[PDB]
Amino acid sequence: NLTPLFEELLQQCPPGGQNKTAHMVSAYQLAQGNWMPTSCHVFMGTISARRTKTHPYEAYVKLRELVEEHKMKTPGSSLGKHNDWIIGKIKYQGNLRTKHMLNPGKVAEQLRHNVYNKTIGSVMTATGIRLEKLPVVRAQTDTTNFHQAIRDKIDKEENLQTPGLHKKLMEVFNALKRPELESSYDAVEWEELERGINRKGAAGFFERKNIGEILDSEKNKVEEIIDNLKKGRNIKYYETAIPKNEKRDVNDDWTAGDFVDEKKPRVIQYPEAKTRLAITKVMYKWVKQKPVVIPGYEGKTPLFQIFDKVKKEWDQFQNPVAVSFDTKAWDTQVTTKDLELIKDIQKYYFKKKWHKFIDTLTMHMTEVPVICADGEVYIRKGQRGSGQPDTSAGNSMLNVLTMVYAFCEATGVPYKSFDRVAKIHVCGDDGFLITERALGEKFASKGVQILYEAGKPQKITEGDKMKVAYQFDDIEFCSHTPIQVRWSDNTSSYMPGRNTTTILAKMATRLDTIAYEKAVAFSFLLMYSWNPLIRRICLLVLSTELQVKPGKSTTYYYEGDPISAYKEVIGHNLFDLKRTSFEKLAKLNLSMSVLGAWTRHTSKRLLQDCVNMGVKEGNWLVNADRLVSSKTGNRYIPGEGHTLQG
Repeated sequence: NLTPLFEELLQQCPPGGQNKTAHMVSAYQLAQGNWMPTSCHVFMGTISARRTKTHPYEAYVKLRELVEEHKMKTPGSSLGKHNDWIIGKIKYQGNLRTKHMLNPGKVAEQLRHNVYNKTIGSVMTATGIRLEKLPVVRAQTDTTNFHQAIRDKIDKEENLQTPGLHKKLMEVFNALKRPELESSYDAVEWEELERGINRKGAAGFFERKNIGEILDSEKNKVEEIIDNLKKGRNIKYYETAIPKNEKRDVNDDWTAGDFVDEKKPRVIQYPEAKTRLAITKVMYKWVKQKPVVIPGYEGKTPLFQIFDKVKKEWDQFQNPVAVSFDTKAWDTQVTTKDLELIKDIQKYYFKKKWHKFIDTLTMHMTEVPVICADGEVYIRKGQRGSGQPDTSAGNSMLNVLTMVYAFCEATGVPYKSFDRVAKIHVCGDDGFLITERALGEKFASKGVQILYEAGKPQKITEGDKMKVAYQFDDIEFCSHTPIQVRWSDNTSSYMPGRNTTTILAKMATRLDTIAYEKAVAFSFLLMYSWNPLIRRICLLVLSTELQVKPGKSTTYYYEGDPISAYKEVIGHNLFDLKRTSFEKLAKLNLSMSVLGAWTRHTSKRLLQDCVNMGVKEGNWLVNADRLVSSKTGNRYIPGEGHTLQG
């Protein structure tokens, strides 16, 4: 009966190793009684117990007392010599009130709003969409809640992990390495680096120049950093902490969608622009995954392609299920040992001449001086800073290894046989695996405890089970879920679905012109053309002032005709989309009704606005909508057009 109470307590036990010298009993065996726990060090959900005529609740109280004794003993740490320089910049005593990491004081101070996209937002208002009923997106936070987020999320000790965990994770890696690439990676030239780089990439706290200014004028400074690291010499490594959606919350690289910003931690932590340049120039091939050596890495997969790709795997199983990865605050769960495992993997692929570079950078990353925007300093123990160049590749590989390990240990499948029974997909900490139902359910019921012991605790859920999808379109990935559409050529495919309320909110607002808005409308049309409401808002916006070209600040833009650009990447004309999955559409429209963001008139008013425009003489983008054209009697004839990134 008390099995759920024990299962909960086992998730508070310190991870331990296998104990052959004693009896290792589970939460079920404990709940049976006649089992006296001798220590709280948990291994695969089991602890050492003595056989001694014990009542179940007695065993529970002994285990709990053991956990509290252990917790009431697990200490301040010496600062590394290579971090001493930051103490020299301290001017005032600190007020972060951190409990588990040093707050040595505050350095001297150094020298964004959510506004409507007026055209997009007024098209919505014109149809009776109630903007003020849409959820809040891109919220900022004040200094007081920012420091609280630091105390809540970052101010912690490193996770304890199963003794010998990283040896096993390296064994998993050896089952998926690419030996033809061993010791082959070298730095890239400035020209290749500058091709894929956001020149607006943010300056660190002590920095004035952004990525582009440094590239134009201080390459020697970057090269000095590279040289120091290459020879194993310390650099003045630090990260700057800002609240999400602050002005310096800028992505160095192109992103596949706004989901990347949305999954960011509340606390953005990033190295200096000069230092990100130094890291990226040398480690380019790893941090950019050129080539892709992380199995299932979808970081480069456009969101309008991902679910068609995944459905082909799904169709190959007899009774497939998908098990979601749902780690709590992943970046705060990355340990020093985790980082050293990734370093060893990077040294596998890089030429030996960069091994000291990788050693020294990783050392700097194990104990990081972080300077808040307001000047407060904390010394972070391990973890991931979300603005590190290695965030996507390092987290993705760490996630793949940890999940393969956890799946194999839950199911009995050997590491080298994972690829025979399951397919994995990751984007940083986000992801899932597809496997046959029996294995998936085994993994979902045992994985919670195993993943906790591996230092990647899962979000707390019902009966401590990982989320299982029993039908393809219940998969969740990159904040989206598959939705099927029917094309006029008697085929079906999948698009990235998401709640209509959320899509509207993201489309309607930005953080601090029509050229930008038209790029947004095109970007959203590539993703959400399955959604008749989004589709028609997009077509109206794209109908605005045909003479102004789309801006290039967002995920995608079009050269020439946006309707032809759509066809180029989607594979059909917009006009050939004849049906969207009825059941899934209703699911993703529910919150429009719950929140009152629309009324019984909204869809017809938007249709009628499109028809009014499309019946008029001329070549109107709105007639690319199959139903609109059916009511207007006119079609859109596309010119030439191409989809571009950036």
